Amino acid sequence: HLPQVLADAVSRLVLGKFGDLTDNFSSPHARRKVLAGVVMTTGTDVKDAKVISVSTGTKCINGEYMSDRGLALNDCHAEIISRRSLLRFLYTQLELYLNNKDDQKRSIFQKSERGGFRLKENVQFHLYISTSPCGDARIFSPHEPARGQLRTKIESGEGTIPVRRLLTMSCSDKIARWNVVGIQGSLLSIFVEPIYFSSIILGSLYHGDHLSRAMYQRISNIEDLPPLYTLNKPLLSGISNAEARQPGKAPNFSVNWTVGDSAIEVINATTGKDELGRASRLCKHALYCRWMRVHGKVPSHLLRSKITKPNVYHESKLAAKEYQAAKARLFTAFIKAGLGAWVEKPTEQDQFSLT
Amino acid sequence: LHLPQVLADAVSRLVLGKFGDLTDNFSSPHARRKVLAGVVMTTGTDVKDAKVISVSTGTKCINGEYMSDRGLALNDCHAEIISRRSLLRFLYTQLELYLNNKDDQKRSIFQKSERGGFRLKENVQFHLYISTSPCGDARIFSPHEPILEEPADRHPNRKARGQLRTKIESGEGTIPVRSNASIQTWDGVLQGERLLTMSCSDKIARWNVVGIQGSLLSIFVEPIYFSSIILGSLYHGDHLSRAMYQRISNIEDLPPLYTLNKPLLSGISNAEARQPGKAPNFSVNWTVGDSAIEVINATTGKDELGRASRLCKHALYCRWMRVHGKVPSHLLRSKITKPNVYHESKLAAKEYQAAKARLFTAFIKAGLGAWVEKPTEQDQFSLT
RNA sequence: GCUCGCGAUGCUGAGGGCUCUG
RNA sequence: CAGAGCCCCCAGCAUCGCGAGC
Ligand SMILES: O=P(O)(O)O[C@H]1[C@H](OP(=O)(O)O)[C@H](OP(=O)(O)O)[C@H](OP(=O)(O)O)[C@@H](OP(=O)(O)O)[C@H]1OP(=O)(O)O
Ligand SMILES: O=P(O)(O)O[C@H]1[C@H](OP(=O)(O)O)[C@H](OP(=O)(O)O)[C@H](OP(=O)(O)O)[C@@H](OP(=O)(O)O)[C@H]1OP(=O)(O)O
Ligand SMILES: [Zn+2]
Ligand SMILES: [Zn+2]
Repeated sequence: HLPQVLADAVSRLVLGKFGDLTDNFSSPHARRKVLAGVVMTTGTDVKDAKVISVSTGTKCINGEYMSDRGLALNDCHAEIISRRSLLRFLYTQLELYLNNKDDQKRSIFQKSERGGFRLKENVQFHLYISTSPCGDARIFSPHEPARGQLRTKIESGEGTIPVRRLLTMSCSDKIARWNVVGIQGSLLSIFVEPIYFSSIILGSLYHGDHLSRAMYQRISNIEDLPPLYTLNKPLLSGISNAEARQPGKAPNFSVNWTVGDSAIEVINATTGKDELGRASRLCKHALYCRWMRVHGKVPSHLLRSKITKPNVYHESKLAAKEYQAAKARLFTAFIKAGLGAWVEKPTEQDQFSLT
Repeated sequence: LHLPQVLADAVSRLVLGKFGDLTDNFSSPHARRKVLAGVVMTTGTDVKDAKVISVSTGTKCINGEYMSDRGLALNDCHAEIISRRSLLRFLYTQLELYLNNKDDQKRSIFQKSERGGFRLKENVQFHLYISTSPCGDARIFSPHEPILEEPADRHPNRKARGQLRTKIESGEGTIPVRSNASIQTWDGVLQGERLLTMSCSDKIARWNVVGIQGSLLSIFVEPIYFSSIILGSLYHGDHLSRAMYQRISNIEDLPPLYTLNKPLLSGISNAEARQPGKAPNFSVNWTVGDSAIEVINATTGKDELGRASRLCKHALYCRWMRVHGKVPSHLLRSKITKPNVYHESKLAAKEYQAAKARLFTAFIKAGLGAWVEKPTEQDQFSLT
């Protein structure tokens, strides 16, 4: 209960954890334009909240530097990187369940009636972003009392343009996408049921009408979702002491951290790789490694989708047929509302193996 | 009035004088300025025939946060920019005047044109005053009073010469356009990308091609040009001639009536003095017929109380719609139909849009950069 | 004459603090 | 709430020198 107290706690917890990871904000990698994070709650408590993930970044990869081997991060906007960090947590929580019977009590996952795994009662995830996400949620005049267009991130800069190959969808559109197909992605949907954010908390440029349109209301025309998939309508809130616009140059790097990690990981938004040119623990390849390790531990009869001898990344995603159908329904709802066609990257980029 | 320097001195004197009348002989708190500008209309040979159309002050552009998706905010409060917008109100009033009755046709500056719609009566000219050199190419390389002992520009073949330049939010310095960076966005500017505004040197060059009336008025009237640009200080003839026209002498394939205008360029006999103190945050505007100046917070693009200027895009669109309803179809210079959306209505000025296109290509072909526009969302509004 | 890098001295819209004032 | 005076601080130009390329 009390939306504004939750909002404040989530905002305070994520900022607090960012401090600890940056020598109380004094490290050069505390330099950020947008801060994001995910907080998990367990029961209608107060302070039984855990920061799951902490991220920064405002920039995307140049085309020259795109990987056809899953070694490069395509999108380093804080909120996108915070989701990917949550995927690392969810793989860890599946290994916790699977590695020892006595650890099943400590995992957020339990066996589901319907097959594979689902969350335990009252396990919720909350998204913090220090500003409203790029795209439709940020197309207004904050000093003033055709909308819902899908938008793409512009090659160089930090903002978006409407649509009608090398192009990334806005954060406003990706969170709307997460409010249909879940936050967990295609590959995790093979082990676990759809997972939604209960709350989206903004640290600035909060606006109830614009954010609700961006996040779900523009696609309430959505049709015939498979079972467990809903149009999720999370709690939307700003925070009590909002953050001021700081006009200037925006940093070139993106920070990420997941609960359990000893240190932040610093990526170059331009290359999608860390400062020494190695692959992130968040890239397609690294998440596919986590997924493959869990696929090795889960008996065939316990999968929510059939998939034996997984090799190519793209094939393994196509096996999540509930998810691919809810994605189709999503792509249709935007078209029929007159809001544009989702830009998908050419699926040679996902044609790689762990060979 | 026929001698370049007398006209130049009269234009300066009239704008100073009018600004004085409006600020209780410079006593009032809104007399405080760093840069003054104005438009004077001559309707013939004698000083009697000189009328001040507009007066403005200001040195500042809007803060990114305060951009209005309804066109209720002034984006650029550089004096010379505000003085042109004040002229636009005069031109709308003068069109409504012609249309009012047959008596009034005689007292309008406009007559029906042989080629459709309206044009100026013979010998109606406009003259722009700025108390200093316009920011960008006319100013950046020598923003100080000229000195006899200083021998003009020693390095006129430098790449930096003639370049399109932007004012940059929170940054001093008028900065070239670069090819690596691209398109400004609404969402980018709100979260803190610095808002870029094209320099006044670049905007007056534009006016010497597409005219001063803008896209909307071009649907009713033929292109209007400044006959003179007069600087009350920091006059440097070689930088100003380059900035105002000579750098895009390469421009081609202009629509009919559009041309590369080469206005008289001049300083004055007794240069204006450096205005003392900190640059005020407000911009003043006045058009002939107004009872008083309007004061705008240039940081917000609105007045002290948050109300829109008589000069904001919404007020100009409102003026255009009112005239649009009194001009019969057969007097339109353009028959192209567009939705009553600010952006869309400007696209009915097909010839103006083609002249803008030629302008942009000429800056690019000359190696002087690509023009930087506001985010496309700015002008996506309607009346109410 | 231009371009690039280095050095030097200068030039030209923000943020912060102190003081006074309305 | 606003304004001013003073200090502090934050991407282009000028001038001169050094090196190189054209
Ligand atoms: O975190 P993101 O940057 O938003 O990454 C997503 C994510 O890809 P990965 O999990 O492999 O990195 C989507 O994967 P799933 O929803 O299938 O789990 C995928 O979408 P599809 O593979 O379903 O097509 C793709 O998006 P897209 O192909 O639509 O461009 C991509 O987004 P980016 O390409 O923008 O990184
Ligand atoms: O130079 P300003 O007086 O500030 O105004 C101009 C003017 O816009 P408005 O009359 O609506 O304010 C131009 O419009 P036109 O009259 O030439 O049609 C427009 O250019 P576009 O029409 O191409 O939209 C735009 O310039 P831009 O979009 O290049 O930024 C803008 O300049 P500002 O944005 O700086 O105010
Ligand atoms: Zn984003
Ligand atoms: Zn200017």
